[PDB]
Amino acid sequence: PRHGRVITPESRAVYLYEAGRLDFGQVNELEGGKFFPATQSGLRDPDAPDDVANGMPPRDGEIASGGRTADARAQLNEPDSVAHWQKHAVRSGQSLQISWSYSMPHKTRRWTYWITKPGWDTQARLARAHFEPDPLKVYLNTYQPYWGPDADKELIPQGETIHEFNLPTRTGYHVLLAVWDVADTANAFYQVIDLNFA
Repeated sequence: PRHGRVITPESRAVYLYEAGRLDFGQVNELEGGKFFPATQSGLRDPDAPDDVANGMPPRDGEIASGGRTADARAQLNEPDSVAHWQKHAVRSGQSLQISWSYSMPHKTRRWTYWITKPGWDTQARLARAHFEPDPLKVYLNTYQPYWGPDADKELIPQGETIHEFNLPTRTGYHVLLAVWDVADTANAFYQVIDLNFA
């Protein structure tokens, strides 16, 4: 089993796990096509030409479950109007440390962090139109090709991945979408994090 999630601040799925509403596998398998916000499969990686081409990224309204809708992971896609997601109290400019944990981590091309626009329709199901077209932060692994002799050390996390950046200027409810792109598969892991800005 190949697993990844954002453990802190607790992702939406982690909070559902703590409430007994998702099991451990489910929280760690929000896996769909990489290269959000693209809406098509078969794209090559813009930085790494030998990387495996993407599968179909999650459609609008299925972003929070990573395109997973056959089981209780579907809960994740409910709008805040209905789910009243638990939201982390945050402030504009605040330094935020993100921690990923894993089981049997994949060879990784990048982690990307996307942020909702000021004025997004906060009561809707999540859609590409809600997110800033430019990522808040990207961490790109440069080692290529993914089958090169030093690939395991250069591309595979050996423990929790810890990222830190400053949140931008916002008020009210916002979503930070954290995405982990796998170099040698079609897929990425999708971890929505719910925020409440002073």
